[PDB]
Amino acid sequence: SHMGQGGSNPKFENIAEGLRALLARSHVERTTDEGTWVAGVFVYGGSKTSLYNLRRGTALAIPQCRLTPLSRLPFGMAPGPGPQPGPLRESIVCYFMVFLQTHIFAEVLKDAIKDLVMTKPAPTCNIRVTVCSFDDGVDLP
Amino acid sequence: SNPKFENIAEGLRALLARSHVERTTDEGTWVAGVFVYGGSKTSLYNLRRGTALAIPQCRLTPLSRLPFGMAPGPGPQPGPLRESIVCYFMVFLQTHIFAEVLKDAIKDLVMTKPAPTCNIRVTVCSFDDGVDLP
Ligand SMILES: O=C(O)c1cccc(C#Cc2ccccc2)c1-n1cccc1
Repeated sequence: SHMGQGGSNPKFENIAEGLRALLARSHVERTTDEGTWVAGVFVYGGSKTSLYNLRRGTALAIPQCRLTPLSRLPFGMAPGPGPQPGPLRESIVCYFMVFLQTHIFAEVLKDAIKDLVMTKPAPTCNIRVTVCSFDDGVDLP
Repeated sequence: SNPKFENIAEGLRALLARSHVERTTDEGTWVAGVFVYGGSKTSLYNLRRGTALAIPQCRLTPLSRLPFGMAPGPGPQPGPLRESIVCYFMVFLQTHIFAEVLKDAIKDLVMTKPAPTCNIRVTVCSFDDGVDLP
């Protein structure tokens, strides 16, 4: 496998290679004729830097997907203090979303991310992922 | 002190008044939501502020940006990270049944206004395993 100068690669490149290896196990549909964005993977936690690396590596590994920027999650029960109404207050936990054209590929990618981060030290192993579904799709521009 | 956000909240409340479905569960888990996008950045912001006031039981992301979809023609397709000028936010909810009601209310609310407000789009979404908001 390719090795960068001095015997190392950037974290996002190694993520891409790990994802490629896991995804090669699954020959599931990634696109449809209609090309609608009906499924997704919602990825959060860890730390901002770990999600940054994961997001960059996901894009490198999967041309068939589309990604949001990194953003932040609100709180669950009992939000922290702030001048805005509770529903708007931002935690320090970050997230990003992956949009996909098939529900099965979302499942495969969710499982790949879970398997990959379990091999990394904290905080990367604390990244969480769930598949999501969009009833009417998302009409990406 | 914020008449614009309060007016949006009042309009949403009037539409939501027609339903009495449960907005919370004993489990308390964030399993459904609405994904709101388009319009303009400012119109989405204003809706987000009004939603927070009308629905204390929801949680909201900040505004963010959508990537591009498919490009017509033989290529090139956009890279997965490319960002468009179209914004979105997510509403997290404890029940799918109320997600459906909120989707209908947002659609009915924004169609009463001129562009760009009326170009706001909304779809129900679901999270297979929930989202463990902190
Ligand atoms: O600021 C925006 O663009 C905007 C975004 C979303 C919703 C509204 C509204 C409304 C509404 C409020 C009361 C009754 C009927 C409709 C909105 N808005 C408010 C004034 C002009 C536009």
